[PDB]
Amino acid sequence: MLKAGVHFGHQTRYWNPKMKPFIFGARNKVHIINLEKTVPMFNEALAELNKIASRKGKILFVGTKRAASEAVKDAALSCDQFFVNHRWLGGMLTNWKTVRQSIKRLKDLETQSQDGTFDKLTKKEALMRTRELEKLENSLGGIKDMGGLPDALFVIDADHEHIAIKEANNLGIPVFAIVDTNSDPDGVDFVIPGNDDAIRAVTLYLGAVAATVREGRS
RNA sequence: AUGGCUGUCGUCAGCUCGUGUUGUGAAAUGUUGGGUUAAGUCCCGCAACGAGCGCAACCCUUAUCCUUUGUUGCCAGCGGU
Repeated sequence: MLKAGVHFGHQTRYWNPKMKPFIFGARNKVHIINLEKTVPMFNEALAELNKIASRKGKILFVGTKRAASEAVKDAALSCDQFFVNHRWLGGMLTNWKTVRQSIKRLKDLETQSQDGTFDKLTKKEALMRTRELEKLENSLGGIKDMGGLPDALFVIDADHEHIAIKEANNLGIPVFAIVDTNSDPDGVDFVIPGNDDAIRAVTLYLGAVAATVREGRS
């Protein structure tokens, strides 16, 4: 769907020479991504999603960037999928035997602090007991009811969330990511070259994948 | 040869483990960093996520008030002396 996008480059001072088949050097010292090679690779990753969304699987979206942080949360609860948006805990997939006891710790007191003994200890306990779920809810809020490990994983910037890509390479979770010209397209399975730090571009990329999973649910 | 008990650094703020990761490995990470605290005290950050022993609080005494009780303790207002 070659439309009026914004993704066309992300600096030419350093790049990533493994990102050589997607290069046009503009005279403003700016790399341009060849978009007519993106859309053969963009639609095939969404074609792999209907292979996976028909399995009644769990799609997990990760990307923070401080610009696409809130953009992935509303585009995941637009569907019934899962997200990590504020900060990605190191070892939330490989060490899920311990992180399971943290999302259980959250919903044990999310059960508690809505009805019962949220005010029956002190005020100074309620000064920090409201603080400790508001520490864990913006680290585990999209993942708290998943109850497993995802069978796909969507990254918005590859070298910014390389910790999440590498954990979905130890075990066979197929990660497919919006990579940039400075990112490294080797840990990603279904590489799609695009824009990682533009708002209207990341809503175009994520509005497509949030569309294709709910129409893919037959 | 030891048990039990005790000194000491020193009431010093430290000492570790599980899992995950990194490294061929001894190991490292966590526990470092930016602040803060009497304190590994707390917060923010961060391939770490958690937990344990300490730290703190819980215990006793002292500092204030109230209630109950009024003797062998007490005397403000009352009578005698």
